[PDB]
Amino acid sequence: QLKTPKNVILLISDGAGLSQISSTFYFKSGTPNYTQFKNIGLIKTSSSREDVTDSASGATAFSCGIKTYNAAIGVADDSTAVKSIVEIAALNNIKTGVVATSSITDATPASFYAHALNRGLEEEIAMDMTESDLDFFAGGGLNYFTKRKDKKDVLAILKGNQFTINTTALTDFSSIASNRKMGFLLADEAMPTMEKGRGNFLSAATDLAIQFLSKDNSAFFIMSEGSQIDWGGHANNASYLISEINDFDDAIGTALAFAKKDGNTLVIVTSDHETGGFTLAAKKNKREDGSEYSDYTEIGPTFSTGGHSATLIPVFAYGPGSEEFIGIYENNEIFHKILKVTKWNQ
Amino acid sequence: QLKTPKNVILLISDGAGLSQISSTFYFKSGTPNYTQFKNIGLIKTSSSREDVTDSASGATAFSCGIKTYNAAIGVADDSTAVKSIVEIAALNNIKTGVVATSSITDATPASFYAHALNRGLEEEIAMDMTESDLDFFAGGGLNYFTKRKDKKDVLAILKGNQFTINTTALTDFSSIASNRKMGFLLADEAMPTMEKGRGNFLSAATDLAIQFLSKDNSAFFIMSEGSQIDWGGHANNASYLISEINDFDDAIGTALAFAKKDGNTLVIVTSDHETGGFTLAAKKNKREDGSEYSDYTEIGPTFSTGGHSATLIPVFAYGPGSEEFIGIYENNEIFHKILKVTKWNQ
Ligand SMILES: [Mg+2]
Ligand SMILES: [Mg+2]
Ligand SMILES: [Mg+2]
Ligand SMILES: [Mg+2]
Ligand SMILES: [Zn+2]
Ligand SMILES: [Zn+2]
Ligand SMILES: [Zn+2]
Ligand SMILES: [Zn+2]
Repeated sequence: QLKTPKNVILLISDGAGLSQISSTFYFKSGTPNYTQFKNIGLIKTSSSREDVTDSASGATAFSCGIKTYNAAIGVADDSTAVKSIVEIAALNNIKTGVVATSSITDATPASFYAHALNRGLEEEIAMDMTESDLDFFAGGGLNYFTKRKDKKDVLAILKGNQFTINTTALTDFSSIASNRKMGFLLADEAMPTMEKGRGNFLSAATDLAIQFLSKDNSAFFIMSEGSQIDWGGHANNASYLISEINDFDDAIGTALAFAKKDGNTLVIVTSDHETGGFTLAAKKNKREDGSEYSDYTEIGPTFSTGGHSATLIPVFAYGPGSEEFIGIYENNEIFHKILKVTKWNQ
Repeated sequence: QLKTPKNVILLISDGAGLSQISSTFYFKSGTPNYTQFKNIGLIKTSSSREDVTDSASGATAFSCGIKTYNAAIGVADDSTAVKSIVEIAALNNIKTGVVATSSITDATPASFYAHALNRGLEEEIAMDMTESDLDFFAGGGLNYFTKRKDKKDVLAILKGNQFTINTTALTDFSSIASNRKMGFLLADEAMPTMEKGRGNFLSAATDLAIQFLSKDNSAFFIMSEGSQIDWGGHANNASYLISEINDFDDAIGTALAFAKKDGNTLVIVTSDHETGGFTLAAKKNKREDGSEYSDYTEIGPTFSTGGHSATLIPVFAYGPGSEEFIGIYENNEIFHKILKVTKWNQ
């Protein structure tokens, strides 16, 4: 008989396997917020058609609770729309939010508010935002709203659906407190990398979402994504990968700090899949004649692929109901477990 | 307040990171015994001097509860001998056993019964067995006992210490039930690979250990090692690694079946470190005008290093006190957690 969380925060590190997570224990100043977690599980990430998942089916597993085909956005294997956790939350009087460091129309955020046959339909996904139940969002992707191939001004449609939109910068809570809904579109495409000075966007936007969505003692659901960990993996770029997941761990600390103060909030941290075969290998030293040998004293990150991989992925959970997330299970059970512990009407 | 296990079985898969574990979910017929576990933790594996651990310091962390230098066997970072869980168990009237698919003198088993300044001293390690409290062992390494630089016959010495020794084959339990202590040395060096027909030695020997040590209602501690998973990794040989870890998972099943019936047995499964950067990457195909592309429908295992890596490592625990093993901690705490739940004293 587990406790029942009022609020849920789901943080997704795109492309972070256990090796990526491990880098925070070696390449971050201070202890990782990961260490606050006790309840840990493992998910199997394959899609309905492919051993190696993409981000679209991976996120749809979490958001909708079904295995589906790579590239699907909130649709089942037969392409029909399926009810998402955000749509359920709305029907249970729960305020909802989505934060991302990619475009807001990218596969991960999109799976939580849109229904599209293919993740590539990003202008369609943007239009879907205007019909969604979301109360808050923050990310990049201004292009998909204001510079579209179909020349439509979707920004105007957003605002005509009760969204207050800021395209300049994240503000503080008091700035937005009296708005019905709030949207931040802070880049034309993806947000800047950490190495290009994105700073504490992910944490700040998550903290802002929490304050905005908990107005009037309301319960809330938030999904925040460390989107660019995946891109570091694809590029086989260690410093990129490392700086992005270090930022994600900061966001974890933000969520957990709120949850510990609040006492009624479940925080779930997981990834959609691993990418790059990132490995914390021994540093390579080079001698005069003999060239290369391994030095176990230090780490030199290596990669083995430019794409995703099918390893099981760690799930971390803190707060009321967090015990439900231990053991080993299919990725789509994340959805069913959130539904189970919150006791929301399906 | 968790429960107190009477018996402990510690199964060590040498060199198995979560990616290696994940292979059983794709390359083994039927569901992996890993799925029986609910309580899961993670360990950091660095040694006292090295970010990337070797098998000797990694295992000594488990057996003796301290961080020590790579190559150390049952000694602290300052080289002083430290009491092992086997020695502590003996003091508490617990029966003990060690099983491995490597030579029984290899770093992992050695760390549970010997104290040596360097893991390479395997003839010294074999002699250390004679002054040990071990009641049961099974593995390769006959050469270290009978073809030595000092030309001593160590089997004779063991027999004087109440050991019955078998160098022919694993036998039925009825063949050893009345022996005071039992040792099986079934190969000159390492046991054959699974690919070369080792068969169910690891599961069979663990079952034999259990039945033998639990004679007369004595409590027991057993360490059984899937030794050759690591060697598959070093060689970057996917079929080798996979077949060895599938065998290990069978041994997990053997242990769990016993523990579930017994009800007073804690089973802990973990690894000393990862090796080879093993990755369940997408299958690679070639065109013939810019060859390589990915097919996400299938897995093509890959590696990025010939050595170990420093990723955190999953810990699985089942039985009384299993909840003590969740969260994230240093590898050497495995020792302290075992002592905590068993209440085995010093
Ligand atoms: Mg993503
Ligand atoms: Mg770089
Ligand atoms: Mg070993
Ligand atoms: Mg092979
Ligand atoms: Zn992804
Ligand atoms: Zn990707
Ligand atoms: Zn090892
Ligand atoms: Zn090794």
